Amino acid sequence: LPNIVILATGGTIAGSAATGTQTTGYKAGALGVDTLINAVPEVKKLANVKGEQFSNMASENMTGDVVLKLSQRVNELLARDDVDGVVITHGTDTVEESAYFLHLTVKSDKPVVFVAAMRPATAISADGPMNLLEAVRVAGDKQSRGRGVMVVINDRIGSARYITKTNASTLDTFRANEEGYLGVIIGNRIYYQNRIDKLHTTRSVFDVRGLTSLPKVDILYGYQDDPEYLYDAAIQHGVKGIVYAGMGAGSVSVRGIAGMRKALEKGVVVMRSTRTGNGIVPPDEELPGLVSDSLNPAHARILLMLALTRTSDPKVIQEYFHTY
Amino acid sequence: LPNIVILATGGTIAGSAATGTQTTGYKAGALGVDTLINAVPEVKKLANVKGEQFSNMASENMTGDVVLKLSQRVNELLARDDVDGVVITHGTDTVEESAYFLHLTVKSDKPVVFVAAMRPATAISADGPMNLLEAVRVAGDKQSRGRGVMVVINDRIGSARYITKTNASTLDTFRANEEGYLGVIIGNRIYYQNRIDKLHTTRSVFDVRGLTSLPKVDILYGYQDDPEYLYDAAIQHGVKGIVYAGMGAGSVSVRGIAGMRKALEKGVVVMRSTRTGNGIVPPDEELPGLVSDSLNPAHARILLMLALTRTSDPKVIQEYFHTY
Amino acid sequence: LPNIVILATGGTIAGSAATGTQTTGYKAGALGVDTLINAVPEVKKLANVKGEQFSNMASENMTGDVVLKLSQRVNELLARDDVDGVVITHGTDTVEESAYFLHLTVKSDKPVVFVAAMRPATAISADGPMNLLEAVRVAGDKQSRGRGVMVVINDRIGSARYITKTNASTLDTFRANEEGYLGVIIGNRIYYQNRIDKLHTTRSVFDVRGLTSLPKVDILYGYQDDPEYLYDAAIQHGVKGIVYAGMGAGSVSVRGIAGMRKALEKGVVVMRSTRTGNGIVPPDEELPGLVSDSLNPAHARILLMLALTRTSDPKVIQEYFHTY
Amino acid sequence: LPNIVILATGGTIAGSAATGTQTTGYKAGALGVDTLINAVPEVKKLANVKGEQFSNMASENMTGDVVLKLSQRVNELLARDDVDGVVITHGTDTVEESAYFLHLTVKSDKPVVFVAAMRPATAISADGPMNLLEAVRVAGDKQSRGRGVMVVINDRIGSARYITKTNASTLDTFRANEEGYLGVIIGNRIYYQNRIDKLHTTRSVFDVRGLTSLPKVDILYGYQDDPEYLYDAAIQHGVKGIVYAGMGAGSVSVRGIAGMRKALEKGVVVMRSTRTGNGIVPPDEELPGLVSDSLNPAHARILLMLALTRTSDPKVIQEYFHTY
Ligand SMILES: *[C@](*)(CO)CC[C@@H](N)C(=O)O
Ligand SMILES: *[C@](*)(CO)CC[C@@H](N)C(=O)O
Ligand SMILES: *[C@](*)(CO)CC[C@@H](N)C(=O)O
Ligand SMILES: *[C@](*)(CO)CC[C@@H](N)C(=O)O
Repeated sequence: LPNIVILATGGTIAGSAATGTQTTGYKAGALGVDTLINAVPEVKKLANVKGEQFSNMASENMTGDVVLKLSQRVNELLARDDVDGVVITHGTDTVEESAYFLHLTVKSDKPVVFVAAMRPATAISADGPMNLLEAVRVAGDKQSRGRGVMVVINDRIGSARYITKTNASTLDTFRANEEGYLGVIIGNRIYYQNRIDKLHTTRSVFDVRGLTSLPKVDILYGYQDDPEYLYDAAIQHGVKGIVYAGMGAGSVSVRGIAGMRKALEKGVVVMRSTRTGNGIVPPDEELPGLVSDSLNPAHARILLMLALTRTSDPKVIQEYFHTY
Repeated sequence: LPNIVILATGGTIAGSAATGTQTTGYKAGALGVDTLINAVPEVKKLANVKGEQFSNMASENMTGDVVLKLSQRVNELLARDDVDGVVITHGTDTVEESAYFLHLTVKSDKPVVFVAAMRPATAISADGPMNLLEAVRVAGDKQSRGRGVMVVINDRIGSARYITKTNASTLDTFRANEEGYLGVIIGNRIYYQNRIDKLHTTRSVFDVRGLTSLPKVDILYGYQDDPEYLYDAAIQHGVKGIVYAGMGAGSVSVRGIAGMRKALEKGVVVMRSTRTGNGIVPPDEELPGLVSDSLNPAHARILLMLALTRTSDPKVIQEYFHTY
Repeated sequence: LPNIVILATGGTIAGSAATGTQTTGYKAGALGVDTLINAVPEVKKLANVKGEQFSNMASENMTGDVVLKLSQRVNELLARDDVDGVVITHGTDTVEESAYFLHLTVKSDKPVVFVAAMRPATAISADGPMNLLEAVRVAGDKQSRGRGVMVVINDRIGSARYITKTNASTLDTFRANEEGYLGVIIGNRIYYQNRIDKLHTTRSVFDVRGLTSLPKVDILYGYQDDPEYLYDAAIQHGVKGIVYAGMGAGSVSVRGIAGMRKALEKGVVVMRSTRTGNGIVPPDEELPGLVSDSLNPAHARILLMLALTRTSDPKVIQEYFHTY
Repeated sequence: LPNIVILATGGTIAGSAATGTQTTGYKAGALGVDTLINAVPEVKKLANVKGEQFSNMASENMTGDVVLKLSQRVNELLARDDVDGVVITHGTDTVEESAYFLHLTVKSDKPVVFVAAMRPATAISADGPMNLLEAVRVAGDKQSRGRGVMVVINDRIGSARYITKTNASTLDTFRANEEGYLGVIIGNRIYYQNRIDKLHTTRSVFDVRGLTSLPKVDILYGYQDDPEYLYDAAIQHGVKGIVYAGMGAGSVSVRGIAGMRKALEKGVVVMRSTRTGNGIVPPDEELPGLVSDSLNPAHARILLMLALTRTSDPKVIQEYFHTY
């Protein structure tokens, strides 16, 4: 059997409430990794599992500095011969951020599978148990190698680069509308459909094993009457980059343009993404800053932070966004 | 033959570029309303149309005070016996904000149909001509009455309360994933599917007659390491409300909570929405602020601004969000 | 507390397997209604529940004659002053067929809610318990009256006229891509989004209470090289109607046309639907047969069968398809 | 510039109607290939194009014997030094069938791009011009090689193995809900997202050179009261295979089982697919026949016919279905 380590960080999958009917407002990251493993003994037939408690928090509190530590730990684990893959339990809210970060920084082809749950472990029809079993099956399957970081939940396997939480409260919230899933798990069998056509893991130039923190990047929303003062505030607090969750295709109002101009003059890298949820923000030389390709705001921030650890050259950063 | 006024405000539907191959980075709000009408003469066979140039700008620059005037003009036009419906051409980027605003403030059952286009009028296979023809057909059909404000594009009829631009650059970008479309237009025939189960138009309490400004409301994004200083900034600039495009179901980091607590202490109304794109943000007494129901950040801001013209009572505002 | 009758017919929601990992190939309709009720005792705090075992079969074996009896029993139940609503457990495979049948034949505004499950009751993370709890909540809410027959599963409420099983094996399989959901259930709260703009239940002319059998209607698929002989066979076996799951918008090959013409010559009513899964099959005077509006093949067969109990007039049947 | 052959077969992209408002009921395959090219002269700036009129028919009439000649003609063309890629204009109704056939029989890495249109060439806002332009761009791009056969339309690049017409009449009808698009075309630029993880083209064992016909395979629908006699009919007409567009995960009624048992006894290969539209039909020893993996009925018929040109062994055919 494959040797899989289950690195727990918290989340609803490890969440609990007083009643089985409470599916909201519960406490995330309240249960220990062994408790999750013990709740689904069946996993032992899929692999030799070892639980490790990295953290136990609600993912809304996951921070870059900690995600960095998470990446370094997974790298140490995957470096071992006695480890065939890693399953990371994480909160659903920012799992797309943590997953994409590792997608870009893990220097190994061994499976790295993030797993989450939309209902707490104590809930009626809790999804966590099955999601966990599926994540371990994916992590231990030899066919799962070299596919980049994955997010497993609700019978689906999504690429960290495309998958995103699209719904605030549904079990089937994780989807990649335009890119689909890398594969699915039905009847205890994995069906691989796609291989992402982007750079990742072993072919990524991003290495952070020698860092303890990342460049500061904030996200500003785009909407009617969007204020210039928010750009002022960001610049003033030392951001190194600003990701714009823009209206439509990263379109900018006169006030947004004024703010971006100020940011650029201060050496801040401006990256134009979109608030819409899907699609391409195309290049436009008549607008300030760079464009995020198909990266949504949350994903764009992660890549920009990592990009900033290697260069401040706009052209190099722009190419990164079209290839990662 | 129905009397339809086509009120123009700008957008890509009135956009142009030097070549038929340029579908991005073009000039929005470039063409006059009569140019659009004459480009699709067939609308004249469907109704007695009258073009009126309200404005001609890119929708990223559309502002609340201008939308306020737009709503007042439409209410005025619909009060006339010689006007059966109004079609409003608008840029795609913020049409959902302007459409929802009128959805709440136009006191008439006569059809108010926003229309737009994802490709400029000069582009190969431009969608504007057919979108406009369909919009006029919907506005002039008597079966279209009392349905709330609609947004017509790509053969679909979406409610202003549900429809949103989901893709940065595709023709089929406008969708209401969980709510579907009010109707579709195929083979020159309208197929009505649903009636929205929410308050609007003639049953709305949002009277804006005579107003010349709206309460200031800004939107702050939720993500890993989101900064508390953004809340400080908004508060310092006298916002009356803050809409939070939060992680998951409006989940808040320790920094976001600190920021929200300061806002609430200063009398700012905090509305928790989601950055995910769809779904319900459920009540949670353990978290600060109100919840946006299924309203996304953009729609949430519009409703909060209108709510604030009538009350500052959180309970009344919250009920508005569950009924409008 | 409302009085809710839970009418069981079978399905995976009442399915069993030897192991908790067995999610496919299990036995449907193995557990009794009372076993389902005691399994999720929480339903007892939402309503005064009473179980009734109408049947216990895999829905792939549900038949028109049995659905007729189901509709008749439901009408009987709802006529009682001591019954406020009914929840019907049914297999997922043909639930859209049984649901739409009752949608057209139940002469009452009291809630009729079909409920199902994609995972057997014995599977880990089985969805049945929560689906049933939600179905009862919907059935007993006064706001649920007069919305037509609904299908509740995976936190969603779908109209029997639009909802369909879109995926062979996923929990989120039931969707109405173009029409959306009537509502959703999150955090033990119901959020009603739409009201179907079609005739049903109390406003339907399809009363079948005095019937024991229904007109035979078969469905023939459209594809490259589709054979004429399938039509000859249907005709020879006395079909009164043929529903065509056609290529595109009910397009027909030279062979299909010959088959349809032979059928029409022999007194059979031909209804052209689509194999695509969604959308409108528009009127076309250059093609034989009627068109199914937005009804997919499964739904079209149900409406055609019922239509044939009242008329053989093509003009009348066609209007039914545009209004029901 | 690259040398691209535009091989025309007909379809709505070559359709014509007497007015610009008629988007349905038009005549498909009415315009010649050179006419389409002269309508979008911009293609000549993307490549040196040469039109070839293979046929001019509505795709509902495309037959296996003709598709064989199409595959053989394309193999012939791609073997040439002077042909960098081929764009094939085809009707939308069965393009998924023709495309998947070539996907399995064209032994070249050069781009094979099927293109189509949902609105006739004479229609207002016709999509054909842009679709063709995008198809030529994809066919001539070096980055497009070795991706399997593609279907380009509405700014999307879909794999022949996953793409399907999901809506009877919309412009955005072609989608692969669970698998996404291989890539998208926005702002005259191609954005490749995925590479399908299946066997195709150069790695296919399906040699069809020399064949003038294919084994007969028919499709039968699954629904309540499905008749056993259609199986009898298929058997009587000597079908070599039967694809079952089944209820749910290829579930079978008692009548369907009886019919399948008869077919199997007669040496007919039975393949269980699904009518739902998406998903995996998992293996089940308790049921007759093979399972179609994620292939829908139309795709399954194509693969089964080709599978039968190699063997009748069920085990081998089942493996073809899990790998192609
Ligand atoms: C429970 C559903 O995921 C809530 C968990 C969320 N706050 C998190 O990101 O941990
Ligand atoms: C063209 C497609 O909508 C871009 C127009 C947009 N900037 C606007 O909102 O006007
Ligand atoms: C289990 C998922 O619904 C299979 C049930 C199906 N055969 C039925 O319709 O009963
Ligand atoms: C026009 C839209 O595709 C109709 C074409 C269709 N009948 C075909 O397959 O050719």
